[PDB]
Amino acid sequence: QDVQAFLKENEEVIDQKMIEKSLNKLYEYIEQSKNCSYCGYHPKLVVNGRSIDIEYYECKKQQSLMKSMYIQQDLLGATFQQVDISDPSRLAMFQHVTDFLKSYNETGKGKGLYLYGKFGVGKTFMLAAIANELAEKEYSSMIVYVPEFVRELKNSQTLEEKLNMVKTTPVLMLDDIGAESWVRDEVIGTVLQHRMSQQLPTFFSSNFSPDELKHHFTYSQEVKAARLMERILYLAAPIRLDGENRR
Amino acid sequence: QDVQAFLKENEEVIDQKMIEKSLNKLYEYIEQSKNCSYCGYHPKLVVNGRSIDIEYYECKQQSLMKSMYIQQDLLGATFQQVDISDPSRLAMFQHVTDFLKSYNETGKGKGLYLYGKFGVGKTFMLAAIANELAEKEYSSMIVYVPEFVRELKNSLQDQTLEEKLNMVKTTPVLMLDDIGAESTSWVRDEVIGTVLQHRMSQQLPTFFSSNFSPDELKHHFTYEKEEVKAARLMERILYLAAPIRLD
Repeated sequence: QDVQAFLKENEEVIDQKMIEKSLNKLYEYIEQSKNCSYCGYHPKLVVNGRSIDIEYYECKKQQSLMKSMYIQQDLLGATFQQVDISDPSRLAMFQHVTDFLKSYNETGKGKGLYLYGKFGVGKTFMLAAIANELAEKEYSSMIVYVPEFVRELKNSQTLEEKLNMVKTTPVLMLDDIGAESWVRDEVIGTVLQHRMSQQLPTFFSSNFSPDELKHHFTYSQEVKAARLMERILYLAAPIRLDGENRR
Repeated sequence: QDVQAFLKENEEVIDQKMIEKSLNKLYEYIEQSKNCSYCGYHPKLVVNGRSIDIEYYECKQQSLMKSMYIQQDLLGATFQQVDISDPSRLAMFQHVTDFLKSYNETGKGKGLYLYGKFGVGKTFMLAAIANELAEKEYSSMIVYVPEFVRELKNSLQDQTLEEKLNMVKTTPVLMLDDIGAESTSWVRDEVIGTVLQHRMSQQLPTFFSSNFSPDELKHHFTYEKEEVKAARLMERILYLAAPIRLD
């Protein structure tokens, strides 16, 4: 059953033979089992090339499908109600969460979201609006601070067991990207290339308008400079967030 | 000169070791002003346990201003009280006005670095940003650094001062003090690791001014797998402040 869902998701990529090749994976995927326990990840299918693989994504009863490390969870006061349909921001921000809340779990083809604009508006009050009421639709989601992970993999013995769980689970919400030769392309720039044959969404939040984010990764003299920013313009839907000073 | 006399007087009892250990102190002692321009204090040597220290012997905003771990007799300096024939005091003049401007609620900008000798007064210069961010309804707090280790190791019976720093971390223009030969090593991955995250969980500007330099403040706290733990949490101090140059 899981295979069916994933297939429709990646049916453009997967072939009949791919199904029979990744049979073991898709069959192991099903088995009903909703997940693990504790005492931390869940298996998801992710087609690599011509083969379908199985990657693990990391796992008063709502915020439990909504855990977080490196940031906080007191901030999770950022929900659907008091935050109103206000600007080109929220004239289209809750919709591209709720039109999607009717097509949740892994079946049909998919995207994420992107968050930008200018000062005072929001990038951390709208990634907490595709979250807690998603602890109502059998599939959990994520809230993690991307920039809070960019100061410990320079200074960090098995660290090749950590990055195969925080990228191939049902949801990705890669936070703020726009400040300060970049490992960003191994740390944050290779959080996309398995979300192709495994079909996995990429929501983002940021600092610059849709003609500006392809120029924050290294300077010299490009043929290679915007690899990610094409893959970070497809698996999502970006909108104009600009309202009152709610920061 | 008195020290010389006493040293040789009791050199059979004192020895040399302690002398070589406290070399830095005794050398700094003789190198500085033995007198004072009030003739307000003078330096004198004191034996504290196994180490010899240097003690000094004497020769719109007031109910708004309530700075913790420090007095109100310390916050009473402006910038029009500050002289410019030295090559240090004007740097501050040019610095903060450009930061009266790039921040219109949420800015995530730069900082300032007053580090080196002992005479300038790096809390009277800071008791000026603290001085006139209070004509407004806001702030620029001043709290000492060793006091986060003076009343914060006896009382770890849960909470106590894990819950009075909770609101001293919701003021924007918060300034950090004497990190270096003033603060032992339990604190950095429980306080000054968790000091610069929750403000940067939405991104802001923070400050650091003590006495021990940048390419040295990363090293004064391994009291390698010790220098590197002094190269992650501090990769948010040199990542969030720009140096001032005591020429």
